[PDB]
Amino acid sequence: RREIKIGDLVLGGLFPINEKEECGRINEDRGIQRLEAMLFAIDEINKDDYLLPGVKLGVHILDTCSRDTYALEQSLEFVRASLPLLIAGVIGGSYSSVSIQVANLLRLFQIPQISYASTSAKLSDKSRYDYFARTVPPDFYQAKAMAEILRFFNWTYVSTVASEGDYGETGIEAFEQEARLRNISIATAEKVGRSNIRKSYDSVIRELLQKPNARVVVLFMRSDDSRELIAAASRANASFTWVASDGWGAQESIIKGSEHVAYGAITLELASQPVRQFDRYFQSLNPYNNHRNPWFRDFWEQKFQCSLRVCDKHLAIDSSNYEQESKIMFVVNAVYAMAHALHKMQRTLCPNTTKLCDAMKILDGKKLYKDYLLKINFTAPDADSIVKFDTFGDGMGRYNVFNFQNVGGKYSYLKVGHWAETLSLDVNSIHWSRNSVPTSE
Ligand SMILES: *[C@@H]1O[C@H](CO)[C@@H](O[C@@H]2O[C@H](CO)[C@@H](O)[C@H](O)[C@H]2NC(C)=O)[C@H](O)[C@H]1NC(C)=O
Ligand SMILES: *[C@@H]1O[C@H](CO)[C@@H](O[C@@H]2O[C@H](CO)[C@@H](O)[C@H](O)[C@H]2NC(C)=O)[C@H](O)[C@H]1NC(C)=O
Ligand SMILES: COc1cccc(C(=O)N[C@H]2C[C@@](N)(C(=O)O)[C@@H]3[C@@H](C(=O)O)[C@@H]32)c1
Ligand SMILES: *[C@@H]1O[C@H](CO)[C@@H](O)[C@H](O)[C@H]1NC(C)=O
Ligand SMILES: [Ca+2]
Repeated sequence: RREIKIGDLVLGGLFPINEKEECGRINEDRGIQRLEAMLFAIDEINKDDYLLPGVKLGVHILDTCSRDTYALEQSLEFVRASLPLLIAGVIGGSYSSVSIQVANLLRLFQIPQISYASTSAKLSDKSRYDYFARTVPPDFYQAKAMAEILRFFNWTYVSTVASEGDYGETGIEAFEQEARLRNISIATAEKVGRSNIRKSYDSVIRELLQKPNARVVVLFMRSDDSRELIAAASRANASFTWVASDGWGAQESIIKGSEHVAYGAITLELASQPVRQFDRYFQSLNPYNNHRNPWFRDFWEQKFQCSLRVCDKHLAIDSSNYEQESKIMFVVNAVYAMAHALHKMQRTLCPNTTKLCDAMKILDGKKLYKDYLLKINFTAPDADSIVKFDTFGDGMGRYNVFNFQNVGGKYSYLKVGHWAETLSLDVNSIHWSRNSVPTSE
């Protein structure tokens, strides 16, 4: 159990820095990189003369270990005081089950919360999650997006595999409704997960195979389940055309060591433009300059398969081993959205000072969330670039459609489409099959 404690007002941070003894493997892109996007954002605001000057932001950043129980154990730190550092708002978590588990504790103490990745439609329930907001859309849209992809290609008989829990179940139920409207019948609907209600990944692949007419299999699954289902498929000589949600997205980790069985996959992911300034930041970090991050050496030891095999002192994060994670944009926006609301509240309460006046000493969370956090700023570095929340505190339903191919020896994810309110595709760009040399024996 490590942490990042640094400010006049402090922000809580929650990231899945670790994965599966249920913490033991670093999450390089969705963990380490995301954490550092919050650290970059806090340094940037703390230098911004126009946004929140005279009020320096500090942090309390904690690991969720990709589990809601761990996340809740961790979140007690942000509320121990109200039972030493006084947390204004919480940035995180990533995963919907975590974000839900945290929101349950944080609403009791009136702490605003902003997720940069939790897409579960369950979180749009403002009666229940009255202190939660997110820079991402609900999966009501992603399900409609995927349904529309099937409709376009006339995928009339498909199967579904979904993760149990707060992301997959809600996810696939919307898909099921969206499919029903577009005259799409589900061949087999299976569910995967830790509980004893669920079949094995090998049993699920068998249920998909025992339905030969369904070549397309829709996935509303987490990354761990996605990696496991793909492995079970490889272990069965099963070749399906996967259409997967952001849980899989454009991630190499899911497909690593099982490239052949996933070839021709169509994965979604939220529409984002890389924050170029952050590219310079991350790349500048190394295990000798970055002391503020307690997990950074474990990350560095992992990414480079060496010890601190011994690492080379001259090693660096660069274009040869790095590409900005798809949702980094959303991490920065979540930090900035929090910072803008605090600025609005201060300009009201303390108009004759930049500083945190007597009127803003005891923070009113209910006022901070409802009267302020529902703001409008142009995303910090054309028209759909403004950070805002709907009445339910959700972000905009905008997605990029990807295709898993072999460009010429190197496996990668190519953008083949987008979803705004309607769908668009570059059909000629998509590769549905592996370019495998014929066999003559
Ligand atoms: C998807 O299906 C539609 C039909 O629902 C295809 O469009 C044509 O629709 C007219 C309707 O009067 C038919 O007469 C044509 O025969 C259809 N074309 C074909 C080739 O089936 C549409 O082309 C299909 N699109 C894809 C990409 O599969
Ligand atoms: C396929 O889905 C459509 C959804 O609208 C079903 O409804 C038809 O919609 C068109 C709209 O242009 C109408 O002209 C038809 O009269 C509708 N059909 C009926 C029976 O209401 C459509 O029925 C579905 N396909 C089939 C063959 O049932
Ligand atoms: C590894 O353990 C878990 C546990 C729970 C979820 C997942 C998971 O992969 N969840 C996916 C879907 C997600 N949009 C969501 O959870 O709401 C965020 C997406 C992302 O962060 O980019 C994860 C993994
Ligand atoms: C700011 O200062 C002026 C004195 O010139 C005072 O009248 C005004 O009430 C002050 N505003 C607040 C909210 O303290
Ligand atoms: Ca500042």
